[PDB]
Amino acid sequence: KIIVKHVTVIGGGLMGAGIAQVAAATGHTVVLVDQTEDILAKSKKGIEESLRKVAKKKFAENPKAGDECVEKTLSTIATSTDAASVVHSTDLVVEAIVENLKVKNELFKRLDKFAAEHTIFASNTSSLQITSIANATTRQDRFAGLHFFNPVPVMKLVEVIKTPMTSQKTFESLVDFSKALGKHPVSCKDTPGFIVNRLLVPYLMEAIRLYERGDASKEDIDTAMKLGAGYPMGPFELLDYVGLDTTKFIVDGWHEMDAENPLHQPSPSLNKLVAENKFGKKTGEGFYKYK
Amino acid sequence: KIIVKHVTVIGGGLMGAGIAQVAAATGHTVVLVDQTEDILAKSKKGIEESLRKVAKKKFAENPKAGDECVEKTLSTIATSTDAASVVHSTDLVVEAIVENLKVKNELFKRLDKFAAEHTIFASNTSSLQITSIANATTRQDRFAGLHFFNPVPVMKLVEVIKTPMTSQKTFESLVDFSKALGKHPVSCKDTPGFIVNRLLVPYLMEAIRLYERGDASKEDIDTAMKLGAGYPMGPFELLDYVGLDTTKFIVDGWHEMDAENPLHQPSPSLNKLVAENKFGKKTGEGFYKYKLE
Ligand SMILES: NC(=O)C1=CN([C@@H]2O[C@H](COP(=O)(O)OP(=O)(O)OC[C@H]3O[C@@H](n4cnc5c(N)ncnc54)[C@H](O)[C@@H]3O)[C@@H](O)[C@H]2O)C=CC1
Ligand SMILES: NC(=O)C1=CN([C@@H]2O[C@H](COP(=O)(O)OP(=O)(O)OC[C@H]3O[C@@H](n4cnc5c(N)ncnc54)[C@H](O)[C@@H]3O)[C@@H](O)[C@H]2O)C=CC1
Repeated sequence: KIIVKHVTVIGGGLMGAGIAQVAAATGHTVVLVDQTEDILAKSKKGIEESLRKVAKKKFAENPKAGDECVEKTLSTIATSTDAASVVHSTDLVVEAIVENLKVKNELFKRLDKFAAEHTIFASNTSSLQITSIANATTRQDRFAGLHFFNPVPVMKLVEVIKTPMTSQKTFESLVDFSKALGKHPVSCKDTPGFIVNRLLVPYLMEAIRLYERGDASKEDIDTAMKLGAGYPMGPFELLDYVGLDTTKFIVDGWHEMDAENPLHQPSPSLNKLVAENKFGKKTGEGFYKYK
Repeated sequence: KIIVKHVTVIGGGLMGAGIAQVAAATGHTVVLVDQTEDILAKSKKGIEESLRKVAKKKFAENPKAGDECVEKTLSTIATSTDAASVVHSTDLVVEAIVENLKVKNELFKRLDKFAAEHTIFASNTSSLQITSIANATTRQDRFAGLHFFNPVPVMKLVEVIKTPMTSQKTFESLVDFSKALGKHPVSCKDTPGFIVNRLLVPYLMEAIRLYERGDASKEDIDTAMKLGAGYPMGPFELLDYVGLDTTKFIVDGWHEMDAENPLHQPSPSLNKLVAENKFGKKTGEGFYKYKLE
């Protein structure tokens, strides 16, 4: 097997930046790739701010060390706008770009030609068949899914998705990498939603339908699941937290893929909110109003 | 508005005993009912041990204070083998007996004749229609669902279920009663599973199906839902904790009422474990094996 040490993270967004941060914090050499220097500048600025917010609490008694820890970590992250020039000798590519299949395949189709031989390709996609991306390359045995959770530097869970073509050597290498990141890896096949979303999303939809049906108020439903099932957030609070458009996107995906299943049936309420651009906390309004 | 002060709890099992315990601990006069004096003696004993357990943890700094507390609560809990003998002067009847429609209807049909005019009737049932049970009486305006969660003394939620016939006054009085118990009441129509089970159970079934399908292990699924969704228990640990039989029962009912619905298709693994009489922590084994206490 291979020991991941040099990591190429493509996409410096919410997830990408988090992945690059944890990898660098855990002693991996990292190259963050995005489209423009400005995007990268902002992504790396965000990483630094996050690292400092932590350090100020952990190195309160010794601020010098705190600053070093931060510097050392940032210096271990490099940036580039050209993935091709970076993967020649990288051990792992973790892609977290726009959730679009075409764009993704083109990206990997191209990288497969420049990446080293031992290089492993992994996607952090939520609503896309890992296999539907692996096939865009001739490296399916070194291709898998590595699904993280927001906020990456906080959430310890990582889903290691193995396709029917993924090597066992590749799998274990990702399992070892996950642990080196200080994460707790779980295994799942390349099935829609993998584990978490597959069981969480349809339940969130069910909560909306119960409400749309007029069986109870959103407030009581949230209170019920928090006090009755011990959940951290009620379904509607959580829905606004993960983004209503983000959810709709995943459900429609499963609806088209299987318009017969009652769990993926569209929701008038959900659609309306998204329509009128009310996506949740990231807009100040979803099922509830914030800020 | 008549404020519930005297409560008759019918059924001294897991749920009724807890309801009785909480009502008694919050200043309500209580009468616990069950088939025999032994069952009752044992139920009340389980309530004492539960009280003494919390006492030795709340009154560590003064064991005597704890003793007084426990004794006071325990004393406000009378016991009777026939509820008909005390409902003529009770404000609320909370039933928590075997989950069987006919047995429940028979019970309430008879009590309807002894209960004071103002007395409210409430069932803690998880799978039966409150309306079905209410129509066993001629007191539907004073009939409703009052659904608790195990362990009752700990779970703060209570679902107040209103049938199309339940009166606003009956509803409000149960809402006030819930708060008086120190619980947080939520409202729901008389629909299958009300709020919690309707959203929880189908999810547990999906968990089993994902596993049976072989997409992931039970262990990984539990880890994933705990770390990924922040749940206190993975679905399989929760299934064993609430009872596999208890779960299968609720689902067969929904499947029965709508056999074409995919959400209620039975689970081979679930039926098998239940068939092997492996009901979870109850029997020392469910999806996981537990250390026989
Ligand atoms: N939003 C979430 O909480 C989670 C999302 N995901 C998945 O992670 C991926 C990342 O989504 P987010 O970080 O939230 O989105 P984001 O939009 O915040 O970040 C994506 C980044 O990708 C860049 N990008 C787009 N196309 C590119 C290309 N061809 N080459 C290089 N960079 C490109 C964008 O400039 C942007 O900075 C998606 O595949 C999504 O399904 C996975 C788990 C959780
Ligand atoms: N077990 C659970 O977690 C939950 C159960 N429930 C519901 O609450 C009810 C209570 O169930 P559990 O406490 O679990 O069962 P249980 O079997 O532990 O207790 C039921 C008690 O009812 C008594 N009983 C049966 N027929 C009777 C009659 N005619 N008169 C008086 N007592 C009679 C039994 O002797 C027994 O002590 C059921 O309807 C159930 O669906 C509701 C919420 C949660």
